[PDB]
Amino acid sequence: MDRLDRKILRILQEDSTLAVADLAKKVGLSTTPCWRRIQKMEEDGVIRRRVALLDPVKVNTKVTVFVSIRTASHSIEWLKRFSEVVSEFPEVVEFYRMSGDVDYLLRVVVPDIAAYDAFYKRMIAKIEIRDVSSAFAMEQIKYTTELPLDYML
Amino acid sequence: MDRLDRKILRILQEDSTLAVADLAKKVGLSTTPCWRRIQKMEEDGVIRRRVALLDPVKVNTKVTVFVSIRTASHSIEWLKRFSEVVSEFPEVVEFYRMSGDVDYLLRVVVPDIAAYDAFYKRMIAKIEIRDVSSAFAMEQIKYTTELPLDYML
Amino acid sequence: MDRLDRKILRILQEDSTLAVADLAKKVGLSTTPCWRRIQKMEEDGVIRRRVALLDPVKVNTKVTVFVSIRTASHSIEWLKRFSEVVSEFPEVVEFYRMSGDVDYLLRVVVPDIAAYDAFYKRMIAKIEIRDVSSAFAMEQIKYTTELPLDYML
Amino acid sequence: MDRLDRKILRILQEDSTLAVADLAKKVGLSTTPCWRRIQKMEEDGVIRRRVALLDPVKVNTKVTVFVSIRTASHSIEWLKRFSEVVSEFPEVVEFYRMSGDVDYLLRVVVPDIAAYDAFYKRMIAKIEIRDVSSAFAMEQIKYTTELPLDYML
Amino acid sequence: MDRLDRKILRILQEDSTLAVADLAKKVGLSTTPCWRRIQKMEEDGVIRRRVALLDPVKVNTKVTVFVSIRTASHSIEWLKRFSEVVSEFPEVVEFYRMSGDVDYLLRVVVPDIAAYDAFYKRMIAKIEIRDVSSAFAMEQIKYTTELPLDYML
Amino acid sequence: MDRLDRKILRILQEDSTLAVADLAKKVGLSTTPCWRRIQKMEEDGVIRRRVALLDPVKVNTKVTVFVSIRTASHSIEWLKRFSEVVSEFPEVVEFYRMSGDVDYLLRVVVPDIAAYDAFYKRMIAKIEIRDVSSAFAMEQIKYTTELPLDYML
Amino acid sequence: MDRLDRKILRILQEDSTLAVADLAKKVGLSTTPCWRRIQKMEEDGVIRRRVALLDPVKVNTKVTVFVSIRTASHSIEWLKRFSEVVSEFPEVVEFYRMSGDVDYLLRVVVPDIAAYDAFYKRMIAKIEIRDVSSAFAMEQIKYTTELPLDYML
Amino acid sequence: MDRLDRKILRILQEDSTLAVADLAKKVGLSTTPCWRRIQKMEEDGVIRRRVALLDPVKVNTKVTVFVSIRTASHSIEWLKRFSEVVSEFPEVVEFYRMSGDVDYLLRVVVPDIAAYDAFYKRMIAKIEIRDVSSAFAMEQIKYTTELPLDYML
Ligand SMILES: [Ca+2]
Ligand SMILES: [Ca+2]
Ligand SMILES: [Ca+2]
Ligand SMILES: [Ca+2]
Ligand SMILES: [Ca+2]
Ligand SMILES: [Ca+2]
Ligand SMILES: [Ca+2]
Ligand SMILES: [Ca+2]
Ligand SMILES: [Cl-]
Ligand SMILES: [Cl-]
Ligand SMILES: [Cl-]
Ligand SMILES: [Cl-]
Ligand SMILES: [Cl-]
Ligand SMILES: [Cl-]
Ligand SMILES: [Cl-]
Ligand SMILES: [Cl-]
Ligand SMILES: [Cl-]
Ligand SMILES: [Cl-]
Ligand SMILES: [Cl-]
Ligand SMILES: [Cl-]
Ligand SMILES: [Cl-]
Ligand SMILES: [Cl-]
Ligand SMILES: [Cl-]
Ligand SMILES: [Cl-]
Ligand SMILES: [Cl-]
Ligand SMILES: [Cl-]
Ligand SMILES: [Cl-]
Ligand SMILES: [Cl-]
Ligand SMILES: [Cl-]
Ligand SMILES: [Cl-]
Ligand SMILES: [Cl-]
Ligand SMILES: [Cl-]
Ligand SMILES: [Cl-]
Ligand SMILES: [Cl-]
Ligand SMILES: [Cl-]
Ligand SMILES: [Cl-]
Ligand SMILES: [Cl-]
Ligand SMILES: [Cl-]
Ligand SMILES: [Cl-]
Ligand SMILES: [Cl-]
Repeated sequence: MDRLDRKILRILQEDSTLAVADLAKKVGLSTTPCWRRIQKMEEDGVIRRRVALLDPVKVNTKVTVFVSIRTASHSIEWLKRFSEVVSEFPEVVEFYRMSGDVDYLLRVVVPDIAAYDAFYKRMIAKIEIRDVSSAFAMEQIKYTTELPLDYML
Repeated sequence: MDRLDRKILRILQEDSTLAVADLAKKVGLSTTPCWRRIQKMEEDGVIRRRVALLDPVKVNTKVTVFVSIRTASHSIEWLKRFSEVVSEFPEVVEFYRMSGDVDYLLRVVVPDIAAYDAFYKRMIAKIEIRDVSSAFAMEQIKYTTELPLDYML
Repeated sequence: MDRLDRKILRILQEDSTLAVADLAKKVGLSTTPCWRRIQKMEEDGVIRRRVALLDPVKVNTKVTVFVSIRTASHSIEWLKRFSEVVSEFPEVVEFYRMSGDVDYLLRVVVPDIAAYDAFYKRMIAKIEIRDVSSAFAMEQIKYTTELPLDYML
Repeated sequence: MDRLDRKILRILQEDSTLAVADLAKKVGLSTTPCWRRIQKMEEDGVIRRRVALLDPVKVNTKVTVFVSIRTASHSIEWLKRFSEVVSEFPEVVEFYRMSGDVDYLLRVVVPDIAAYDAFYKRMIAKIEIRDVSSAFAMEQIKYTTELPLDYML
Repeated sequence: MDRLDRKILRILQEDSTLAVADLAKKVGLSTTPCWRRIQKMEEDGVIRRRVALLDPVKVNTKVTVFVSIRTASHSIEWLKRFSEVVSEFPEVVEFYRMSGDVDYLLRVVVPDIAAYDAFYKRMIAKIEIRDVSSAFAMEQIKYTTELPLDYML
Repeated sequence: MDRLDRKILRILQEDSTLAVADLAKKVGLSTTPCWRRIQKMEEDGVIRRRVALLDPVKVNTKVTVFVSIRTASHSIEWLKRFSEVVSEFPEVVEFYRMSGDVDYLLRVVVPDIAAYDAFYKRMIAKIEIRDVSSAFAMEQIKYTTELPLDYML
Repeated sequence: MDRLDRKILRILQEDSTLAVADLAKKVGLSTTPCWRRIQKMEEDGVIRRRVALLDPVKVNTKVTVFVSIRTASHSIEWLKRFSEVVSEFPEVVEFYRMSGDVDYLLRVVVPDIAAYDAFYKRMIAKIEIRDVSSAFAMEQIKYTTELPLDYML
Repeated sequence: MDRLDRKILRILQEDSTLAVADLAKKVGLSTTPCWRRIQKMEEDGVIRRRVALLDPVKVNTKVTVFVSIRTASHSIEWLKRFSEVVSEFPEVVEFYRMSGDVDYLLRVVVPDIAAYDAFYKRMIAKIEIRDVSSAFAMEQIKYTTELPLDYML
């Protein structure tokens, strides 16, 4: 909405644990107006939720695999059911319908190659797909849930 | 650590706003032991942080671009500086060193093609790269920050 | 036909608004012979039509997408109907049957990625196609309707 | 601007030869208001120009080649000069800076393969380019200079 | 067979018009032994035939197209009939069953792109093929019917 | 030139061994006019030469390899010298400057993979080339030196 | 198991012909404890077998071909039978289910291209496969059956 | 050499542990002639060595990676040193100079993705390579050191 909302969101995306009175002080605001701004943004759905982010090394999901899918020609309903069943897998953490050479791109997290192999077998039992090409990440250099706020309007 | 820690984490990854006494009740625990478990997991870094997640449509970052990079042969220090300068861009929300045909995979968020074009010009002024191939997402079907907890050990 | 016809066409391809008497003077001709040359070229179909060209930024069609299609094996009649239904789309501004890896190449104009996504859904409801690979233009550096006239014979 | 402007433009893109009084009647308007609308659209640059379109078979430019270019890493000024020198070629009728695997896409028109070969030699004397991949069209199924007007706003 | 046979063949592959007595002198042989060597090589089929070679520019077949074919899975009999019907086309001057990404490679000669287009339509009416990718030669730098004779044994 | 010349050429491309009097009878001509037609076609270079064609299995050159080359950017003189040195190799029986993904296509004949390996080492000592991709033929289904004569004009 | 087991295995992987008393001396052990360690490793299956390794040049299997296979979508049982029938071929010396663009990778040994061609025909009679791409090795630079022992644990 | 040598080798490739007297009985031979045949084959190098084969799961090298390398143009000596330094790595168990799109193919064994990542860093410190594309095996379906003996001659 305005520049003060942006200052609030910039901190909230980094850390939602601050007492609302300490966030207020960090953004140059009294407590009530700060709280009221946050409430409006929650109601409007700008802030969609607040979550704990876990360490993938510590919950044993340290490998990222990017799975590239090509589909055959299919009805709007088949695509709706294909994307519902891929979405149910807890290991599929991101799922995109792409343009370009590939139809869908998934990001999958698992502890190791063998865990990936067994995930893939469960996936492929439930769907049918012309071509799957999996690519394993060697390192996660950056992963953030912070959006760029320079474009807000 | 144990199965009760998993029940706690499963809720925390979905919603970190609950009062600790209400989370306790949802996991079958008294309040203090629940709190003490959460504290241990924070100290140990299993829980790395708690954050607000924003709606990309509402902060004007609705387009996702997957940028595939190939590099020339370079020193361990060049790769260290290349990955530091790509990491600074607020639009680069995910950044992986890959195995396979592509050296690096970025996920970039922007409002539109023109915003992507201008991001790309800023990136390429700061780095040098044999080949960049960008692919635009048509739809984000799933995006979650919840890790699968079935592998915890 | 001859070199004076070429001088006439070179101007007409740039600007068809000139009074025929001013075009005559610009090509070194009296008015009637100039007019008579233009008439012959219209009758013969060398000049096929005269049109207004609009600014794509101002009519909200600023994104160009090049859509690469591969088809299955099909009858001469299926190809005739496939190309008739793709041709009806007002967004398909150019459409070629190609040689090489790709069977067909389309140029599509739309305001944005979302408009492209919805165009693609309408297209794909009406046709069936093994593989579509879309590539978005970052910039239109040159677009002219002027043909090279150095080869005329 | 409004729906009557759209009706005017829809005809103008098809045929700019009509007397303004006959266009008026076709769009449900008196002559002066029709003329005044057209003038505004010219002044504003919505209508950028009016041109004769020629028959490529009759001016001996019947072959279309789509030329895909990849460049090395280069300064913003090199790209500015590269695109100025490619733009000067009368055979390069369309020229795009692309996203995806290819850096630039050209559409080139010539009478035959040999004319293409000689064009290519002239181009490559003047520029330096990692990779050029040319693809010849077998047929031009549709070519229009009419933009879709459904998106106007 | 021996080194004198090789000297004979080296000339015969270049020019079969010489009187047998002049070939004899050029290879250091009397006429009868030279003739008798040539006869043996014809009978044994080392020399398979003698032919006129024509100038492709002068018989209006100046364009070479290399056609890469991929087939579906098929019976040994389907492949036998597919290769018999492709072989009948007078424009298919060379035809290979390949290893690697492509199943078959053809060399086709025609006067121009349009002649190629019409050849392709006739071919594809008679066969069914997953993928055809045609590539046009810009120049024939070397074409010889002379085999290397350094390996003879 | 005319249809009788075509009848003559159709036989000559198959077999140049016939006495001119027997060819005459096969084409419906007296001997002298037949001879005179053949002479004209030789003088004009329509018939470029007459050669013995040998059996590749019998001269120990039974393997065909198609070698795909990509070059860097180079002067018109470098390309002239590159193509002169590749042309000298007796194993390079066909050599084309291509359009498309590949810059040059060679057809190479050798007895076996090891002979190919040693040819490749000699070639690469003498030239420098970004990318060579070799593909081995499994079978030569058709190889003819007969051009299609349906296009003659 | 421990570092002395590693010293034993490092020699055994190189040469299993030594009398157990000479191996003992080479690893710093008395004979019985050395023997007892070897027995334990056989019983546990760390040592799976001892074999003669033959020279491929001397048994006429000097060509290596890497065969890349893509399959259609198939049941867990079809994949089980496909992999059983490919496994029976004595020429298929290594066989992997891959991730990435290719579904399976085989290493095949034969004397020559023709032997490969005939192997391929036998394979393809028994299985059905969307795409096979074969690549021939020019040289075997290293081939060892020794595993790296630095990771043992 | 002969069919009895083949019977001996067929067993030796499977199991070299048999007492020579028991192998003799299995091949239909008295002991001395069997021994003498084996000695000849060792002296001639048909049998190159006898080795223990270990279980990759039990020595913690359970992941196979196929590493595809492309090199720049280089001297015969650079290629000699490149292949010597890649050969020294104990994890590179197979190493081939290839024909086709890829210059070299390696088979690498490691316990996991992280071990592969660290191997790759050591390799790339010691060599310079245009392009490396790694592909991870999901399963080793067959791995044998037995050559096909049907081609022996
Ligand atoms: Ca796959
Ligand atoms: Ca690009
Ligand atoms: Ca697509
Ligand atoms: Ca090219
Ligand atoms: Ca095609
Ligand atoms: Ca190569
Ligand atoms: Ca193949
Ligand atoms: Ca790589
Ligand atoms: Cl949400
Ligand atoms: Cl919330
Ligand atoms: Cl697409
Ligand atoms: Cl929170
Ligand atoms: Cl963190
Ligand atoms: Cl926290
Ligand atoms: Cl890699
Ligand atoms: Cl957009
Ligand atoms: Cl006009
Ligand atoms: Cl028209
Ligand atoms: Cl007109
Ligand atoms: Cl084609
Ligand atoms: Cl303009
Ligand atoms: Cl105008
Ligand atoms: Cl890009
Ligand atoms: Cl042409
Ligand atoms: Cl023959
Ligand atoms: Cl003959
Ligand atoms: Cl193959
Ligand atoms: Cl002759
Ligand atoms: Cl000649
Ligand atoms: Cl001649
Ligand atoms: Cl090209
Ligand atoms: Cl071979
Ligand atoms: Cl075993
Ligand atoms: Cl054993
Ligand atoms: Cl995969
Ligand atoms: Cl042994
Ligand atoms: Cl050895
Ligand atoms: Cl031995
Ligand atoms: Cl190669
Ligand atoms: Cl792993």
